[PDB]
Amino acid sequence: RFDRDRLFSVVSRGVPEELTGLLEYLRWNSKYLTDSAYTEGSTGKTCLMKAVLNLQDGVNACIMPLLQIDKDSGNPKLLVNAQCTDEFYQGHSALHIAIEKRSLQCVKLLVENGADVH
Repeated sequence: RFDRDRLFSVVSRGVPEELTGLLEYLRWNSKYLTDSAYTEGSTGKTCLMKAVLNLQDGVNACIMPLLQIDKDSGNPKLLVNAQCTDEFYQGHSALHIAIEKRSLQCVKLLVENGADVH
């Protein structure tokens, strides 16, 4: 299987290969990275937001693999446009984090993959 506390540890590392098995577990159990089980729970914050936090030299090699696994899972509510849900951080998104972290490389990467700019 493949689970949140493993995944959130992988998205902070410089090697994405530890994601192997995630697409198989998601697509065999009919689940997606936008589902509540794969979020920080207090805010509805996702693995992609946790990947856009802590960028090494302005980039993170795990972001494209996460977006590939999400597209390969067939998720209707695409991970790139997932937002926080609590009263304080409602509507916060990975694109807002990429902009505040000052990574034009990450903003380009998110917008190329269908990040809603509105």
